[PDB]
Amino acid sequence: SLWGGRFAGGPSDALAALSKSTHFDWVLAPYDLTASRAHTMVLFRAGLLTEEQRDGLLAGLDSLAQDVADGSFGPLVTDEDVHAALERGLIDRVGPDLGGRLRAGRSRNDQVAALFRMWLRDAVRRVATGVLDVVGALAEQAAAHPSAIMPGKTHLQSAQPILLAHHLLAHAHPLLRDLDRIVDFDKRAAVSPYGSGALAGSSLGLDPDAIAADLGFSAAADNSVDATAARDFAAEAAFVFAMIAVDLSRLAEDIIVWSSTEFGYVTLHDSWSTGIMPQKKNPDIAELARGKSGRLIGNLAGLLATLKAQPLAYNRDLQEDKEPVFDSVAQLELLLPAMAGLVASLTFNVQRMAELAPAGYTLATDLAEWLVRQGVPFRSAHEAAGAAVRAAEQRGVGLQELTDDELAAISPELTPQVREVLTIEGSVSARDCRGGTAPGRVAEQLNAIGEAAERLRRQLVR
Amino acid sequence: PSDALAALSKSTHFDWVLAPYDLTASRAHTMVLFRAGLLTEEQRDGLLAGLDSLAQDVADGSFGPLVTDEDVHAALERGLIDRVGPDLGGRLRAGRSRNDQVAALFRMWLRDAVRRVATGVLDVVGALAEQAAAHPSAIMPGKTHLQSAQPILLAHHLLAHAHPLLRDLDRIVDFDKRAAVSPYGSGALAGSSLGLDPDAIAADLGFSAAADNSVDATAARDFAAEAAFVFAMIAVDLSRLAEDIIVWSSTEFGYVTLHDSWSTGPQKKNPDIAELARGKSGRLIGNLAGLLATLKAQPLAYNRDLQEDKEPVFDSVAQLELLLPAMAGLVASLTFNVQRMAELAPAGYTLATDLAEWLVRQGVPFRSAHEAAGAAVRAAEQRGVGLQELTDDELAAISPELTPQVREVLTIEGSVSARDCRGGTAPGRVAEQLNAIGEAAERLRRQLVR
Amino acid sequence: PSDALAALSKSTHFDWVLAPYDLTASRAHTMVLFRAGLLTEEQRDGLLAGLDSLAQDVADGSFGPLVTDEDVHAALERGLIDRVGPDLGGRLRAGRSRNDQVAALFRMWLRDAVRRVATGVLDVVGALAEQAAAHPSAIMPGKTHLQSAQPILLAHHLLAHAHPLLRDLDRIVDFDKRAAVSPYGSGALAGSSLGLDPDAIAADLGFSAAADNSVDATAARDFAAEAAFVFAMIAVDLSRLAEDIIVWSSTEFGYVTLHDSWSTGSSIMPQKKNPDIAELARGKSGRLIGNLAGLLATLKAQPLAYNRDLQEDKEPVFDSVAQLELLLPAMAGLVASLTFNVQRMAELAPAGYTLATDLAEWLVRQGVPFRSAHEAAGAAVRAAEQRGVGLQELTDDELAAISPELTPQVREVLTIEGSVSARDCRGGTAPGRVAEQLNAIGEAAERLRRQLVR
Amino acid sequence: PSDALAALSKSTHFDWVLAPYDLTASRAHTMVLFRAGLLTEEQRDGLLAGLDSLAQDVADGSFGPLVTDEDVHAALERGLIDRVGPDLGGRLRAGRSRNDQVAALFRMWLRDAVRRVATGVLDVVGALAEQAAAHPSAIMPGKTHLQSAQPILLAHHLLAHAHPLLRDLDRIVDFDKRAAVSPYGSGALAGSSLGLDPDAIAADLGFSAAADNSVDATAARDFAAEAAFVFAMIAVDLSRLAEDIIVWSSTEFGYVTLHDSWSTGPQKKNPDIAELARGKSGRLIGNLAGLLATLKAQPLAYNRDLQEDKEPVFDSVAQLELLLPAMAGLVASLTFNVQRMAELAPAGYTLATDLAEWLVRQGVPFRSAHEAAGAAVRAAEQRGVGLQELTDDELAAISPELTPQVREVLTIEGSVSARDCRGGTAPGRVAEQLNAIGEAAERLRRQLVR
Repeated sequence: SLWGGRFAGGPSDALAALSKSTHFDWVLAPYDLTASRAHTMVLFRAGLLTEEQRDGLLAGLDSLAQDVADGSFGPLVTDEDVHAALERGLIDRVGPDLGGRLRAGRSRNDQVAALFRMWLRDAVRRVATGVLDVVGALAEQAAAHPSAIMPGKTHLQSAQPILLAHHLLAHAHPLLRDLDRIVDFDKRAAVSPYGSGALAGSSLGLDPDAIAADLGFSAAADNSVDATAARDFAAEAAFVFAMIAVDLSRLAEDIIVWSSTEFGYVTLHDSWSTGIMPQKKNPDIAELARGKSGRLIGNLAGLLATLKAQPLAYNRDLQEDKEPVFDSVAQLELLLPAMAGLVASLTFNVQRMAELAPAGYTLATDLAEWLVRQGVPFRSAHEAAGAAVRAAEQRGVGLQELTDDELAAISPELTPQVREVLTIEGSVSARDCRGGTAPGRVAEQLNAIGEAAERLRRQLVR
Repeated sequence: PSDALAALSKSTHFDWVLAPYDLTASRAHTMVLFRAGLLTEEQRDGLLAGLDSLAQDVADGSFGPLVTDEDVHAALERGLIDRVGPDLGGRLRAGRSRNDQVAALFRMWLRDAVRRVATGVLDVVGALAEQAAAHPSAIMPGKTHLQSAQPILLAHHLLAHAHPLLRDLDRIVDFDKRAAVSPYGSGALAGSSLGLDPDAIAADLGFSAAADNSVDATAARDFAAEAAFVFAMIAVDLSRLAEDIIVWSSTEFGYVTLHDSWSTGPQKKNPDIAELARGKSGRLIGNLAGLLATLKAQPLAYNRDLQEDKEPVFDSVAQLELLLPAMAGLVASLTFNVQRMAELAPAGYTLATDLAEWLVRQGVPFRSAHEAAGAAVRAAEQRGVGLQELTDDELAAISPELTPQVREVLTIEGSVSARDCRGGTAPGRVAEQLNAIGEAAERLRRQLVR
Repeated sequence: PSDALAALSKSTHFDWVLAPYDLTASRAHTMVLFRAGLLTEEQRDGLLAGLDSLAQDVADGSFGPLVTDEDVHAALERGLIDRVGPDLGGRLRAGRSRNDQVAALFRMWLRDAVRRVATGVLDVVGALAEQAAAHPSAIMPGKTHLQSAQPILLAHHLLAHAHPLLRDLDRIVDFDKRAAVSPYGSGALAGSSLGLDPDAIAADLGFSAAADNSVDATAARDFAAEAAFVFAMIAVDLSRLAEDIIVWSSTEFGYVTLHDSWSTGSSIMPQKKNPDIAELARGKSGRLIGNLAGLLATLKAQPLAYNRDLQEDKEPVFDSVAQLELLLPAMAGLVASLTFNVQRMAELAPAGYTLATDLAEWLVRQGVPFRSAHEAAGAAVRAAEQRGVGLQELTDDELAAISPELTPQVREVLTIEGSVSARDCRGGTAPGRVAEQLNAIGEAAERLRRQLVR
Repeated sequence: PSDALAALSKSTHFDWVLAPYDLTASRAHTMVLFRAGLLTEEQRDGLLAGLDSLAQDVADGSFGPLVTDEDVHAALERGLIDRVGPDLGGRLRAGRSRNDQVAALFRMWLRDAVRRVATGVLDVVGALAEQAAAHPSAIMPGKTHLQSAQPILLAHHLLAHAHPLLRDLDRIVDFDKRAAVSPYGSGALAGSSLGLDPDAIAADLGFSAAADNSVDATAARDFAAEAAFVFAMIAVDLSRLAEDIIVWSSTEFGYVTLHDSWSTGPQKKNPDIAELARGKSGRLIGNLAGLLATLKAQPLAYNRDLQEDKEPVFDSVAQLELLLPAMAGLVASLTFNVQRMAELAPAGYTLATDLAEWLVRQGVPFRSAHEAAGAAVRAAEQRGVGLQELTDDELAAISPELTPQVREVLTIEGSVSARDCRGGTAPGRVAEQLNAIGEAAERLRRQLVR
């Protein structure tokens, strides 16, 4: 027998080898046992098992579950999958006779779909926990360094000075939206296929709504062919995982560049890096995060390509649904606490960041801006700024060092009050609308992040 | 600027589609400047006048991008100057930024675009629901592995293609909540130093909220990746429908006859539209894989790579805007050969399963239920009849529990009726299912409108 | 090292496959040191015997990674030091660098891997050729758009799946040429400062040449992306063959019967067969396209030189190979054991008056203008439908009534056998051509395995 | 044909680039018909002159597609008939077939396109070589993990981006041999029954050989996939160079200064070309992934899904045609800040490695060589000096093996000079490597021609 399908003789060596999934699907075991208990209650509530038969199966399953859990029951070298292994194990405990009675009204197709969903619902919550740990590490670094100012980058060129905290937090928001995506995903994942049978619906008079409720689902499927055939929930999980990986790679890239000798923004901790003197530390975790995001994009693209153009209903190609998702989850289970530890382990050189923030006359922008809100038109504000730069460049000073003689000599509009934005402190203070980098704003942002995170966590718990 | 740099950075051949939104953004900004007290009641009106002149000329086709123009914004500023002069039109340049503009404009576009895609998806759902409703009684082989398992209602099968599409609309609805956050007021990356109100501006421009972090608002493109994901998902779902139609339409199956206006071509008809749907779904997977690859490992904040956000998303939308009405029309146009499907539904003794499951229901242990069923096939093979054509004694000779009452499931009508739990193929369940699709579709439509 | 860092960087669960290659690189590095005069004859022989001992225990699986080993290389260093002491073992570390070693081992591994894949491909091609040779004269409908077009030889359809596979073998040959460049001697980035000879080392290790640039040699992975690509291409070609088989094996088509040992049947009907292998092929082609796309995404935008990201080059390529090593013999056995229902196929070949085309082509060949020829073919079809008859059963009086040009000579193409025989240019389905084609495939295959051997 | 079908099948907005090849095929076919004795000399020459005139009108823009033209082939049938009339026009339809012709045009177009890309690739390699030849002495930090490792010649780093591009050129050469097989004469699927010579036609059209199987020739698109891969591989190689340039030009590295004509812009210059290169490599990866997804699981022979082969490859080519001259120019325009690079090259006591390695060369066991270098660093860090400034006494204190001769590797120049095996950064090896790049590039160029 192979996947409950039958042979006059037996499968060829090469087919037996191709069919095997026990080296990755064993993590489905506990869910499979759960489903079996529920199917026992189904056959009972359908008057298909006596009280002792039901008790006989339930004790069989408990024993089996204990043995699976302690690692003393495993697959033989001949089981194609966890389902065949578990059937064999139950029959060992309860006899061909009683074990066989459980097989009645069972189909592999709705079973496999349901178990994958149950496992996914736990997996996205483990991933959610890792995401929250990274948001947490970012938010605690932001709270620990609420006044450091660094050059804000666009195209890796210095633009406006920003709070380091504001930059850190900018990495948390995509992570919060990924949690929001996990919440939205869970509602679609929470639909049970049990009762769908092979494709056409169960002919035992079972109740798909009750079984759903038994297993943690929020509802039962509306269409048995769809329930057994479709894998868009796996595709959606794969997308959310790739998205998380991509968001981590963006942070990973910052840390990598921040860590270079030339930037010197951060010093890596010895426990969270590898590796000329002790001054040479490699951001290996950040580099792995970068590389693994590629892999998770690949899992997603492969999964979609596997789903494409498949006719209804169940096909054996759908055996390929699990490994890419399992891989994505496993990588993120490794990556998320490594990245959270990395972020938390970081030491920032704020003197280095403060000396770079105003380089190449970036505050000229703040000058021009200041002038615009006096009432100077854009062209004149920007001519005056260019001039003040030229002046400071020829005099070899910073824009702030310019005397009032010179300020007035560039434009009568340039009151000495402009100096309040000609320092990095002052520049950053001016940016005080919602989302801006001013201290008052970033403090409220960090707070809103704590709330959204607790709100998202509570939405997942249900 | 070198010719090569200029050639590489021209975007007008795809971004012109953003022109209506830029004008709307320009109107809002005129208001921002006025409320900031940087425009007189008079200046404001001149600018608002000029933007309507530019708008009408844009919707006319009379104002167009010049080969000289780098992008849509350049063209429109030039076009504004040529309606209010360098003095006034230049006053608008005050307190504005490319980085937040571009993110905002794309989100506004996408929010219109997912609604057009939503409309097309609803068309395909209605087409499938209509064909299901028009075929209350047609029964077909239910396939796994392209092999006949249980008989199903054609309606049940068609509806199985409507449900993924409804989940896609549900995805669009969830996507729209994240898309509806405005970056306007973020400036280049650090936040505006005017005293504007991003909240007011968000409401003006049609968003539900303003962004919480100016760096994030200008650097992130995950809304674009999520859009690309939904489009790729819709296309993958259409490709499964496309594959069914292609196979059904083959000479050997003959389940459907294609309409001459919806095929090409003796009585040889090609399912061209379904073929294109299959092929295009790969292209949409590609757009998505490419876009995530583009976003990967970019440092903050804005980088010019993020300009590569627009084209794969534009392409996916444009493809679906063609594919959805064509698929909807292909589905509505099919003629199902109901007699052909009905004669195939019980072939290869598929009803042996229904016999085995009837026995299980009677109390018979699973292993002997199957032996009986296999034995029943054997008896019928020898005789060359079908299962229901077995005499009572023959039946009893296979098992005592095999009473004459088993015949209620040995026709395809009987088989299909026995599957009457939620989601099953029984006419009564399928009628409720069909009805619930309509209600689900109206609920999702109403959510997008709001 | 934190627990999270160590879990993240552990590769021994996949990289163990490089162990025998690492051992080979150690024997070669031993020689390098001896040739530079950094080892005595006795030390050299103690290291070589230490490595032989370790090769034995690796080969019998008695030596294995510890939970504590970062990767295969660390494990092998530990194992050697266990067998020759810290004293001697330490001497081998001299002049050693991880960056060039890792690139070299992966390339050595790939060169063996593509050769196992090529063998797998040659078996599928052999299974297709054997089936073609076994049915030299069976005719089937030719499909475009899953619609019956011109009749073709079954053999011509089967061989059509052999050609992309021969192109994939040709690509393995091209790939091998670029893969056979040794990075050994490039050090961490900048080149070795020992006086070692990279070209000597290359040859010890079975390479054809040594890298021209130390930074490129350590940092580049376009050789792994090319392998991944060739693997995806093979899987895509298999998937097209798989799709044919899936459709052919349906009830409605009934072109093939699946062999009992190569497909699952129904619980009740062991002989009502699902084409599981073909479906898994189709499904696995997605996975291999994803391996490729991911790997290229991994390589994208990496600054030079080496970065830890490049460690991610291995697993997608290992996965692709592993999948094909399972799939290729599955597919070969599946194709070799198919039963073709040649009678069903020949009854369907002239379905829907497909032979009307051959009639139109015949007229155009006599000088009849295109549009006239088709008007004539459509008339022959209507006459034939109206009279419940096949085109060839229209009498001379009826043919001549459609057109004076339609002489009884036209009947040479109103038979499927005659339709097939008229398509006799190179690449056509005529039996003479197909027989030559079948000969050339065998010679092309022999040519390609000779090329791999070198 | 319905509106939705018409809009979906319409290919003229991207297939127009195939017109010159379609006309070439039409000339070839006029000759086939002539050799089959279905054209008189005068009919042949009327068509050839018709085709020449149409070709000229196509080249100058005076003949274009109408909204009504399904595809390029239909637009050209229209235009031919306008020029030579319906009657001579219609003789050309005889014996021709869409499926073998579309595969042929695409191949012909690809083989020209890979040559244009190759020319772009040679330009970047040329720009890299020229910058390397212009810097025979500049030394920089060699990076791993973006951390300073061994000093390397700047030329050695620059040439490291040339080698992947030569391998891509080599991939193009290999690709071209497979692309160079003609499918013309395969008919729709089964072979032509016209008694034509496919080898003669192949020569006419510019191919090296004719297909061996009509079904494969008309169905298979692995040549498109292979081209897509080479293009994505070039884009990926460009993105690594782009990434280097983006990092080098940040204020913090200061390794290069950008040229005003090759960047956008206080005195802040953005490396836009480099950023666009990086973002477009994602797009090209996506084109490849999508195309392979389109090809996956397609039954033989021709299916309309295969029309989707073209746009991903056209896009890939178009993008590389803009990017390559822009990257070549960008590289040629850089100013390298050699003093900044030289000052960073020894930083963090990276020469400790060279010290240790020198000790190993002497005979010192690896672990001792290392503890010695660790000691030397400690000594110099306390004193605030470079390794080179440690006196003969303090060197002998650390180790008797550590004689004054060691100072030959404690300058960056000395460090770099010791790396003198093939492929190493020693000035004499790099000069040989540069010369070999010229030879390889010319050898490859020649393989591509004719």
